[PDB]
Amino acid sequence: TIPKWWKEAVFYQVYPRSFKDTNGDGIGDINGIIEKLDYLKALGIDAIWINPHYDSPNTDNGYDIRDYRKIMKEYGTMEDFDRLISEMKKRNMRLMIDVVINHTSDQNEWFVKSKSSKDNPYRGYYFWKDAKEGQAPNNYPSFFGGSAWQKDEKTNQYYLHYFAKQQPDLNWDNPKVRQDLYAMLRFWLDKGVSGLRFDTVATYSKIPDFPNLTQQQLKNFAAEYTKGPNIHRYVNEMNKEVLSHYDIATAGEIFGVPLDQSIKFFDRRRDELNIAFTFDLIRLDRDSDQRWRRKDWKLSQFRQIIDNVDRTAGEYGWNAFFLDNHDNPRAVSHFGDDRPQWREPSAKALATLTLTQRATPFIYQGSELGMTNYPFKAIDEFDDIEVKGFWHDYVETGKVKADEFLQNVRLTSRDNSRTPFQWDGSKNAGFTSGKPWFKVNPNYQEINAVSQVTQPDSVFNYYRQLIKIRHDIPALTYGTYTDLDPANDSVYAYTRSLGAEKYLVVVNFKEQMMRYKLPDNLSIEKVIIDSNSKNVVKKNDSLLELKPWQSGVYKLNQ
Repeated sequence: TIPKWWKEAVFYQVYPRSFKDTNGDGIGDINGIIEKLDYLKALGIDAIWINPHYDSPNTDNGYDIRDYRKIMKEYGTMEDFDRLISEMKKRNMRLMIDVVINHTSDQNEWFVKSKSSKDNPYRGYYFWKDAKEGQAPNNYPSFFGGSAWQKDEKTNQYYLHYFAKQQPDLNWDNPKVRQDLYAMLRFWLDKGVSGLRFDTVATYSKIPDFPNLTQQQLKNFAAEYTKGPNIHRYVNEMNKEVLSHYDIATAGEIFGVPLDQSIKFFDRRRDELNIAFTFDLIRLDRDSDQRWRRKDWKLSQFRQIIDNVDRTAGEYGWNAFFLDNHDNPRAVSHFGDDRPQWREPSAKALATLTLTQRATPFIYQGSELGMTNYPFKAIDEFDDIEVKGFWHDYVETGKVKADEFLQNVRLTSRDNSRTPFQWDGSKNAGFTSGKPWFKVNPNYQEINAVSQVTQPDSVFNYYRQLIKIRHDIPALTYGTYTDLDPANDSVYAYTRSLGAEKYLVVVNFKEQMMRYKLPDNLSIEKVIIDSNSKNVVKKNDSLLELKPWQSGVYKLNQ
């Protein structure tokens, strides 16, 4: 085990668009982030990861980049960006930015030139192909709807886009492309950014000759897209030519990658990436074919995935741990219980799990307040292009009924985590003086930052306490992870141990009071923290009485 600031750091993810608006146009901006750095510092955050801040038409809210060297108009200036880095440095905070290089906006200069003629120098920066019998080159489907091939009538060829048609994929097989991307990365790294989070990092390498996908592959095509024969050669090349020249932390969003193949991206000996962002846990209850649909799950399934993810990282890799982010529903709604009676306690329980895993924890803006999913009714209330893609492919084709579709996307939509951060009880929760780009959840009157910061028993302050505890206990970062019983669907319990120091974490996922006898003659030395109190725990206790959703951390004897 080697110590790294990024293994011990508590990260906080900021979705600029919905964090804090400072000029009344309804859109979060960089000055808003700077304005809240003291709030985050009080919380105890060590580093901030911000979603795409580059010039973009926003077909995919920042993930379709028109100019990699320019700040998105709505977010501010290069000046604001440099100030953010500086104000953060002052507070001993490190900044991580989002690197979106699997594709670019179709308004990106390289693509504008690329589509102009078959002989343009930049034609090879993307993937162009002739029709096949007047049809698309092959049967590749797009994550965002319809075919992954878009016809261009000027040149009579189709271009590839795994995501939106406004997001053409870059030709990593072209050396000039890699070199230009490396140059772009150095531009941002030389400004002092401390980390890079790579968006869909495992799809850079395409399949030679683009052969059709089998009928079966069509039901799980992301898995086929991550089989590029040169993905690791490329990630490692990027490490040698760029990454290795700076003291930074790199996270890889390995979308589509099976857990067994994940280690090749993060084994420290391979010189590729540092922190793994896996989907196994966060989308454990998601259908792999109809990717918008959810199904029931049990704690035993949840904890069994955590154990597999932990063992796969093992000795040479490293994991990030999070239960929500901008591409998923809210943690308290998804993994806890967001009803009025259980929201705060279940929220605190997820907080406990999050800050005590053998991994870098990532907290998503607003989840430290227990923000919940938004009550979307009609299909036109969603903003997400992904949602619209699913709606077209599944509802407008008559494959699935609108009501059943909506029942599911209300539970799985990325938009659930994109409603404006709830700062206070004023109009629009204090997010903006204008009109929010996306509607604010009505529950902000009950759930807001100003209210919780001064309340010692608040969700915000529970996170603050847990972040302090993790900072104070090496075992909680580096301690080995052991699940006391992977088949238990009621009480989640595990130990974290480093040398002679051993700690226990427990969460009663049940709505009923539970008595839990510890195994292996384990006994309690002292309570580190617990959501309860009045639930007296004494030295040498080996039986815990847990109230519904109760949770806690204890130091064990020996």
